[PDB]
Amino acid sequence: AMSKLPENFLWGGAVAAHQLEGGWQEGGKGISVADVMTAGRHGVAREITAGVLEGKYYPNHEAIDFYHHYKEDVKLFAEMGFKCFRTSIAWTRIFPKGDEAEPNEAGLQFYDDLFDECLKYGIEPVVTLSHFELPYHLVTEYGGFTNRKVIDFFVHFAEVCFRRYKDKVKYWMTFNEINNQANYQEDFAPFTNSGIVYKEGDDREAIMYQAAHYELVASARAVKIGHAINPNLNIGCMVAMCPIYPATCNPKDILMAQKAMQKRYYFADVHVHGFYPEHIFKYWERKAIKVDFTERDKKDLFEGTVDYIGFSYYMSFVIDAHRENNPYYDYLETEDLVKNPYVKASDWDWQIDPQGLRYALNWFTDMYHLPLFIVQNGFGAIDQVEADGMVHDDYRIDYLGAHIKEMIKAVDEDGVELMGYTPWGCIDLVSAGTGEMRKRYGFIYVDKDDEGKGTLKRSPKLSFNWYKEVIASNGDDI
Amino acid sequence: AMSKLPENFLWGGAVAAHQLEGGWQEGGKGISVADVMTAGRHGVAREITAGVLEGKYYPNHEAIDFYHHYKEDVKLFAEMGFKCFRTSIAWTRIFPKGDEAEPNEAGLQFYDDLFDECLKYGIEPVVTLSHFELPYHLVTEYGGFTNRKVIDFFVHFAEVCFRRYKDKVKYWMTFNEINNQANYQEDFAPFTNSGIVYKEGDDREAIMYQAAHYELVASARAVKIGHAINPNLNIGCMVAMCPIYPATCNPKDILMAQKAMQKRYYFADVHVHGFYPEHIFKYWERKAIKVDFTERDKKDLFEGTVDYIGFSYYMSFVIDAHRENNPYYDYLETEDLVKNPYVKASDWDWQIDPQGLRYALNWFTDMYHLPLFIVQNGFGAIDQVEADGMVHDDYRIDYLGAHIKEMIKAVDEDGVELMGYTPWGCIDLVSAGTGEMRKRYGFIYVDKDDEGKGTLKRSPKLSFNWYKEVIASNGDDI
Ligand SMILES: O=P(O)(O)OC[C@H]1O[C@@H](Oc2ccccc2CO)[C@H](O)[C@@H](O)[C@@H]1O
Ligand SMILES: O=P(O)(O)OC[C@H]1O[C@@H](Oc2ccccc2CO)[C@H](O)[C@@H](O)[C@@H]1O
Repeated sequence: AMSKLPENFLWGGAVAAHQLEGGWQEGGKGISVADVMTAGRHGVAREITAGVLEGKYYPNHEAIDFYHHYKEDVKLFAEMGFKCFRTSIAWTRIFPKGDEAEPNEAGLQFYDDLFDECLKYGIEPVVTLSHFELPYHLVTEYGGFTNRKVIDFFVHFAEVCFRRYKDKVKYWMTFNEINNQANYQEDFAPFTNSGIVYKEGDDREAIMYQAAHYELVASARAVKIGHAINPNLNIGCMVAMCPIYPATCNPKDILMAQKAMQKRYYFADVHVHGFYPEHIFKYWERKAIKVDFTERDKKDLFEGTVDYIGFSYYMSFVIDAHRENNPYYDYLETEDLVKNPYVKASDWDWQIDPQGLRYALNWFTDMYHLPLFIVQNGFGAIDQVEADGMVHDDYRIDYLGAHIKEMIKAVDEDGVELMGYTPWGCIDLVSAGTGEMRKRYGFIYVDKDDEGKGTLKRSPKLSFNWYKEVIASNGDDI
Repeated sequence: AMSKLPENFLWGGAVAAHQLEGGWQEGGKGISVADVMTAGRHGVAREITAGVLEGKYYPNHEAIDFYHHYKEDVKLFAEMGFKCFRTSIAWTRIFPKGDEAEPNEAGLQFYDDLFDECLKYGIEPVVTLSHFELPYHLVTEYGGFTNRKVIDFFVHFAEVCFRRYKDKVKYWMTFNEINNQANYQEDFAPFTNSGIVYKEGDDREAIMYQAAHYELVASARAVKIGHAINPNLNIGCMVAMCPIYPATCNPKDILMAQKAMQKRYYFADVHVHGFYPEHIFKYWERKAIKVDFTERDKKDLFEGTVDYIGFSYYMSFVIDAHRENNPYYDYLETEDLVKNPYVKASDWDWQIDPQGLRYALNWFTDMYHLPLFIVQNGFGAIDQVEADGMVHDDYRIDYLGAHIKEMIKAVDEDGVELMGYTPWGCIDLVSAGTGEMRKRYGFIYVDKDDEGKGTLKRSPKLSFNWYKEVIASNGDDI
């Protein structure tokens, strides 16, 4: 009876290798998909270049040089009182090309040192095996996850990590936001989830269902392998959770929303229940989508269901039936969505809806009854440095706080099993969508701009002590 | 490849004993809760009288005398080509008082004859064990299902039926629309689901959670007993399914709807998963609701989950956050609901929303992945007899047809497991809500009015042959 959350609640901070590490060549790090994505801005898309071209600016190359400053940054984290720290093991640091019979020792010891650093301070590593950073070689030589071969490659990588870190890392996830690729219209998700370069004329949708299937099977094989290595390992899936509201109580909107939820979260059904929902098979029929799906796959999936559901939450969506010629209620994320009139939004147009997080949490609970883990939540905004040399980011404090409250009501009032809560980008890093430094998520300001300038000096923002106090009060004082 | 539904799809018609049988005293039939409910009209409520008073009119007493005319009526059913016929075994015909050590033979042979009649014609009986007709004695002497004793009484009744009809009836359900009592404000549901007479000052909500719990346990014990008697028996639950839409995409409405769905369908969670959702326990805490819930209950529930979900569908609801002083998002079915602007409605104000049936079907599938059975759907309307001596009820044909189409899209496009489809009140009978004859559901017109007059002659309506043809085309020709 100290607070409303469990005593061992896992407060932390989350990042991803390719977004902060830098030293993209150190250790012999192979070149990854992140490494061939140039910078952009709100509105302007990143360019996926055919290799590393001259004249282009690749922000992930240096990022914030975490690769060298990790001892300092971790000290900062422990100073806020992190109980956990989430990041990914850069696939490119362990298998630079991807097809190697042997893992890279420089890559492994590096993470041995990183986890060691966390553990010194009482911080529990939370590790994501694939986070938008697969070997670019795998893309050009195999076509990414459209090749069944790439499954073994991933499982190979996963077992190595599992065996190496079996006594260090308790919490794992396989594929970051695996369901992002439900949007197959734009190139981003297909490229970052699955290493898909689309060629002109391709059946984009179809190519992505097949890749997702391979990854689902790969995830399931890893889960089984990881448990055989250490049965205590908690291995969860990871889905991006953008709840999808019906615009109105018009039955057509209702059906749009339900159908879109099914297409956006069938991935979770497979991770959790171990089989595909029928509405996916029916749909593949209607669209003559052919999937290479063996009896063996079926067995693997059913056998490799997850321990818990990790997920990100930043916003919610609205949908309606406005689009013509759509009698099957297909879901086009680039077309069917509309703005929610009842909510504010960030300068990147990301809608602010704390209550949605509560909705999300109840949803997963009712659907699956598994432990849940908010492993990404946060607010991207422009920071100005006040005269006292500190960013007074109360806007960021507001966002996170409102979300923390809703998450607490979910545990306290609603009874969801929640493992912990991990704010995204706890230190300023390179954004995923645009490759911007100026879209900052951090409790820690890093002096680097989008033209690549700055000392890379770390300074705490206002929200640093605020959050330090949230952790200390285990949620009582927000 | 004959049609869109499975060859063995179970088309039928549904009724309930107390609503058509009559002969409420024949066989020594004990007096039931139906038997003490007087008539009413749209707007005017039925009176639950303390016993059978003089001067009051009890329509269920005679109803349509099905008890005598069943041989004729079944012939009518077979003429439409029913593959199944659904009704309830009148608890009062088997255990008139309820507490007897021995079942009533007159009551049993009666149903032996009724099922025999169906089977002659190739019709499969579908039986509901409790449908708003428990012994009134059980109410006055035990307080209905607020007494833990009444569990055994029900299980006793269920095993008798199971053993008697083990080779005759393949499809069973335990408690009709068990979740109706989520509305504990008005007296109807608590009285008809659970035999609850509220006394002034009572904690209505609390008294109903306890009764529901007893019934849930009773259902679970019966399921287990029935399987031990014949492992082939399909024993499903039965829930009233009124989908609950958010009025708008305002997050508050969203949360209202989700919370209301949880309170209205936790019954299904218990039937299906075998345990209570945590949000129910949390809620009982907040409201200091105490439930007598033993370790043994827990074991029974987990052990007595259902084979399939039977359900009724007539309409959908809309909800919003308008009501003040409601920061916990409690659900009051008498207060929180609003009209759906995008749909028409019957003269009893029941909203017409076929698409909702599709929503319903997808909902259950996604939540539970069990076979489903639409065992009640229909349209109550005033019938006028045309000059040719037939009711031209195209309004009724319209309603059912639209619903059949949506149900077919669900199977065909969405891939739900649906066992069959059973229109409600396939022959005109006494309505549940108001006790009216004039609120007609039938393919078969019965000449009896609400003042009790008429020859009780049966005549087919326009919709008779229409439906006969739906069955023959197995859904192709609607
Ligand atoms: O603001 P950024 O940097 O564009 O995103 C934030 C973070 O959210 C995660 O998910 C997203 C990434 C991009 C767009 C949307 C989402 C949310 O569904 C992503 O997995 C992270 O890698 C990313 O950095
Ligand atoms: O039109 P009536 O006769 O008032 O109802 C129709 C039928 O629907 C069933 O459910 C209902 C009964 C009454 C009100 C609403 C519902 C639907 O949720 C009931 O279980 C039947 O016994 C009943 O006859």
